[PDB]
Amino acid sequence: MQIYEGKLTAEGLRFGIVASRFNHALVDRLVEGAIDCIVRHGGREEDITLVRVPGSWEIPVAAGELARKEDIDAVIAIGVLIRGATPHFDYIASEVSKGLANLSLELRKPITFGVITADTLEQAIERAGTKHGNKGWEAALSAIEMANLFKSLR
Amino acid sequence: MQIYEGKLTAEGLRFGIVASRFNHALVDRLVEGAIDCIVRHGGREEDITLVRVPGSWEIPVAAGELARKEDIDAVIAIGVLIRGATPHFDYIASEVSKGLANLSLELRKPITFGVITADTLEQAIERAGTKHGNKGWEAALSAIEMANLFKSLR
Amino acid sequence: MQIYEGKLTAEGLRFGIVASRFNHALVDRLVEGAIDCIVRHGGREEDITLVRVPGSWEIPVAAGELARKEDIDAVIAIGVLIRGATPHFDYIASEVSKGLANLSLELRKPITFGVITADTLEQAIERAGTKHGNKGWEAALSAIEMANLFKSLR
Amino acid sequence: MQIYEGKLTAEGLRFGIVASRFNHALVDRLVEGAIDCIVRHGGREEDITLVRVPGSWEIPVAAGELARKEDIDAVIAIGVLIRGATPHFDYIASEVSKGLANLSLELRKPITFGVITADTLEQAIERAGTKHGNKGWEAALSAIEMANLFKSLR
Amino acid sequence: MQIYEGKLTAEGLRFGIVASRFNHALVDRLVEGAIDCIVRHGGREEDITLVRVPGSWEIPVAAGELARKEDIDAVIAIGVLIRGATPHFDYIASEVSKGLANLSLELRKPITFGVITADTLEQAIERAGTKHGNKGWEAALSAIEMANLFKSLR
Amino acid sequence: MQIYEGKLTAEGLRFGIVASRFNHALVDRLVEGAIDCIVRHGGREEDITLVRVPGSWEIPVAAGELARKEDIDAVIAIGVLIRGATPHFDYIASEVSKGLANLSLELRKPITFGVITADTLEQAIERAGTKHGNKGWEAALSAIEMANLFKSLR
Amino acid sequence: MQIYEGKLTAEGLRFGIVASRFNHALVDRLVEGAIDCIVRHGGREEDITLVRVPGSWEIPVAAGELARKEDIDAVIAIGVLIRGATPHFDYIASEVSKGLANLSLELRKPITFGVITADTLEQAIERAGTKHGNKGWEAALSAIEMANLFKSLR
Ligand SMILES: O=c1[nH]c(NC[C@H](O)[C@H](O)[C@H](O)CO)c(CCCCCP(=O)(O)O)c(=O)[nH]1
Ligand SMILES: O=c1[nH]c(NC[C@H](O)[C@H](O)[C@H](O)CO)c(CCCCCP(=O)(O)O)c(=O)[nH]1
Ligand SMILES: O=c1[nH]c(NC[C@H](O)[C@H](O)[C@H](O)CO)c(CCCCCP(=O)(O)O)c(=O)[nH]1
Ligand SMILES: O=c1[nH]c(NC[C@H](O)[C@H](O)[C@H](O)CO)c(CCCCCP(=O)(O)O)c(=O)[nH]1
Ligand SMILES: O=c1[nH]c(NC[C@H](O)[C@H](O)[C@H](O)CO)c(CCCCCP(=O)(O)O)c(=O)[nH]1
Ligand SMILES: O=c1[nH]c(NC[C@H](O)[C@H](O)[C@H](O)CO)c(CCCCCP(=O)(O)O)c(=O)[nH]1
Ligand SMILES: O=c1[nH]c(NC[C@H](O)[C@H](O)[C@H](O)CO)c(CCCCCP(=O)(O)O)c(=O)[nH]1
Repeated sequence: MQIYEGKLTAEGLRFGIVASRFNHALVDRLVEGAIDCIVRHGGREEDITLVRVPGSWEIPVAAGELARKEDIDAVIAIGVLIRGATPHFDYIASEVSKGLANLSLELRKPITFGVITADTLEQAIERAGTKHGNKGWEAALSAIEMANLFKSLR
Repeated sequence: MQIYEGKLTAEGLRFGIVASRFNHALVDRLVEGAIDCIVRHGGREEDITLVRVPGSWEIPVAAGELARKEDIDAVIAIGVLIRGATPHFDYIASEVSKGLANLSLELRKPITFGVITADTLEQAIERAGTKHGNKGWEAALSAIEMANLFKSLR
Repeated sequence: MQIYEGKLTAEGLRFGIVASRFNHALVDRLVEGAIDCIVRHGGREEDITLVRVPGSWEIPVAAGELARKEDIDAVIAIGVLIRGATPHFDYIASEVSKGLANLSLELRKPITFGVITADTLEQAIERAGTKHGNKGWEAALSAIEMANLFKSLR
Repeated sequence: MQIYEGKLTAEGLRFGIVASRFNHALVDRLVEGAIDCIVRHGGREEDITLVRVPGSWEIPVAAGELARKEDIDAVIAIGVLIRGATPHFDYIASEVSKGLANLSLELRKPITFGVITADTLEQAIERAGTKHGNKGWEAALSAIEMANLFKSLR
Repeated sequence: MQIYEGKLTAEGLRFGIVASRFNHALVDRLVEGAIDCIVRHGGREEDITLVRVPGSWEIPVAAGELARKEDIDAVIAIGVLIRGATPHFDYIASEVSKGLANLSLELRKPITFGVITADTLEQAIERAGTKHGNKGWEAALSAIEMANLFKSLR
Repeated sequence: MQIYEGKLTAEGLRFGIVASRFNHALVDRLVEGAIDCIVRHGGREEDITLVRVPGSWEIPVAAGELARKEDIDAVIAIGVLIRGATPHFDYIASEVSKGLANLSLELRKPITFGVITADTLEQAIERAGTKHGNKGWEAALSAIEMANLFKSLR
Repeated sequence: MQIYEGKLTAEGLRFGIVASRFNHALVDRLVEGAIDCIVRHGGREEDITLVRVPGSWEIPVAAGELARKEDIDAVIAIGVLIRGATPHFDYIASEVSKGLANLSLELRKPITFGVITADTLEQAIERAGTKHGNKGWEAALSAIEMANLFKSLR
């Protein structure tokens, strides 16, 4: 059987992070986690490119530019959506996830999902460096694995 | 670390606004907010191109034409959807959001979302220049930031 | 500020109407409304091309052919979906709306939405020339505006 | 006014049917209905190409191959989805309907929807040759009409 | 009609920020927002003077010193009050707001209110960079506008 | 950015404490806390001036005299108000807090708030050296910080 | 400030794993996770020493022997305790945790805790490679970090 997998040492890997500003008190923790995951897995912080955008809505178009860079091995999308009184959350969450996934397939490059899509503030806090971990760390770790995998698969 | 971000001074930026007429008593307030945001951030009103369409349904096709203009730095989509008795709201809201996001990725240009998708009239009024702010102002401000960001990112 | 808008006089405009036969007792009223709107706004009935198809499912593929005609300025999609006992309604309504919107963006031509998506028969009757107006008339009026707009925007 | 429509005599028409095997005790009735509809409307059974696949999930990829045949005038998609305990039904139903609709627009050829998407076994039986008719017959009849229409429209 | 208003570009403006330490985990987010608002609107971080004090109670006396500086164009008061079991919250909230407003009128200089006065922890988190935005950003933006306005009004 | 802050070593600082006698069994604990805080932070007890007055009502007029002393760096107001059966508590609490805050702004000198304003006896005990700490210690610590801050700010 | 931390690359590190057999269907998944974590972080599987014991009760005495090996950098304790009808769970859980912690302090070597202590079977399954992750992976990852840290700290 042929087996392909990615290891988790990030030496020489170069990452793009696209992080929105809406709910920044939480997003900022996700960004801390993603960078820490990269660095302590052997990646250099100098090999990270961070792009900030207003909201989750704007993440895909920026990610599309980062993912097209030949010297970016994977992109990590970071944002925090918390449902309000209207259906607005649904439409933004739907479009951010679809855009990112579509870009990954079109550009044949990993784009990992570190966007929290929570019903409540409490759920968002839980997933941004408290009791349920840090979604930025998770998405960074995934990006490390996928970039490594792609060294032999792509 | 490389860091890219957009500032919020709008000097020299050129914007497209696509605004629907359904629910115009509210849309009109969103349009006032978007223009004011642009102007008081240093953008010239002369550098704004405003396109009117019948409903949110028609916003994407018009935005597609504006976004293709080489001298438009970003497009701001403005509309007001308020749920009625049928599922019709769902299908229009889904298509307007998908079209705009798809156009942004295909044309590699920011298109911001200033379309209210409310369950009730009250929710719509709240978001059109009353207690929950002005969604047109928010989407304009996002467009200013994204246009600036794109000056170095794109 | 540059301002683009469509007027509502239909002189010289040429329209495609795609109308399904499922629920024809109601669709037929929508078709009457769309034609009347066009004619009494100055459009010639001879400049209308009417295409009939079995159900809403089939509307997109036919509209795709009409919208590709160089001598059609806009297409008006007309149909009546009424929810039954199963989720079938959801999947047809989703695909008809997505197809029409996608075609409009791909062909860069207005395609307006005059498809009723009702939960009940009563809701459908209300929107087909009774208490809530005539969705065909509404979609025709939108098509007139968009075709006019596109004379300067496209 | 120019009027295009398809008649229902199937003489000389050639059809592709893609039929899944999941829930075959019902699918098989849909297949009987579709063939009967074609034959008794004047089509030759020899002009029917039947493709079998495992489940509704696999219907689109096979239909995509049939629809690309120059000597197939329309494709009829036949399957039976019945909701179980999980959301799995939703994702398969969503993808089968979207794939078929997308293929029809991309290949500019009619692909009709004879896939039952039922909440219960009873609903499925009702629509597979019992009290609510036969969805295969319905989709075949639609295909006849669309193929005829396309002789002048396409 | 004579019309006076402030624009939102902060070039050359100099701001005083007085920030308390009680509830610092939240205040610190407010401070981040206020600085970011200033900087990305064109203000220089070097033109910001930040004064820290123990609690909201102490904000006025420090703001009084900052507002008296000839080279400070506006002061931004930042703090977080969260109601406890006693009426203590009421008396501190009343005195901080009255002191700041009184100082502004006496010194004829803008002092903006970025003090959260919440009944619950949750409300405070909402307003400190999560779902209800960032009160520091809001008060900074107000200070930019008022300083600009005062260039012609004062 | 210019940053001003006060450290917490109290060497050379001179404090005024104004302490009321109503509820003295609790006030006395607040006074013990304030003195201890000052001394163990390096302040000399000889540099403390303690003024006693009958009730919280009388605290402001005495504090006004202490705050005017050139050799007093900050004043600490200490008292215990516990609500009784009438609104009397409200009027005394309102006037003590307003007087102290007003004096601080008028004399441009820190006056910290160590007056408990409790609804119940239990709440008062909690805040006077039991489970919720010692409000005198808190107000003393604030005074240390403010006096230090004022060495560079004033 | 001096800062010590461990990175997460496991190159050259040597680990002891002590895994009990009670509830092995779950323990076995924890063991898979711990090994995978080690290997894909750069550790060699050959550098892992696995010791099996009957139950969680016996884990400490075996870990005590592994931790005393000069060529073991850290020990990972793996087990699954699920509460039954009696207090027995409490006493075993108390002694396993105390023994491991005591051994770590006495031998001045990291011993990480990958023992599930669940009230229900469901909770145990959740934490053994399903919805709440894999406690073996978590404890392995901790051991990598601690072993690295101890290269400079110990
Ligand atoms: O990342 C985000 N963004 C966001 N809205 C802003 C949006 O992403 C765009 O920036 C904006 O629409 C302009 O394009 C929000 C708010 C979504 C919830 C709206 C609450 P409501 O339904 O009560 O109006 C979020 O939680 N996370
Ligand atoms: O921007 C819009 N548009 C709109 N409908 C018009 C639509 O966008 C098109 O213009 C029309 O369908 C013609 O294409 C509506 C109404 C949607 C709710 C319908 C109520 P109902 O479900 O009770 O029929 C809106 O709220 N905001
Ligand atoms: O325009 C339409 N079409 C339609 N079904 C036919 C469909 O559009 C296709 O023609 C058919 O599937 C063949 O392709 C229907 C019926 C949809 C509701 C089905 C009820 P059920 O869920 O009880 O089975 C409609 O209301 N409006
Ligand atoms: O045509 C189909 N297919 C199908 N599942 C099989 C699927 O289509 C694929 O063949 C399979 O997933 C392999 O690709 C099913 C079962 C769907 C409902 C699943 C029940 P559950 O949610 O209880 O698991 C169906 O009803 N009709
Ligand atoms: O900015 C602040 N300050 C503050 N108290 C400290 C106060 O501002 C002074 O620093 C102190 O009184 C010394 O002067 C608090 C606590 C207020 C609520 C008290 C709870 P309680 O009523 O249960 O005692 C706050 O939330 N935010
Ligand atoms: O510091 C104080 N002072 C005080 N009352 C005395 C007041 O401050 C003056 O000393 C007095 O009014 C004379 O000027 C009180 C009592 C206030 C509550 C009154 C209870 P009642 O409403 O039941 O009459 C206190 O709790 N703490
Ligand atoms: O790792 C373990 N071990 C274990 N019991 C065995 C024990 O660890 C020793 O091996 C045994 O006592 C012999 O020393 C158990 C069972 C504990 C719950 C007992 C159920 P009861 O209270 O219903 O009797 C476990 O869940 N996980």
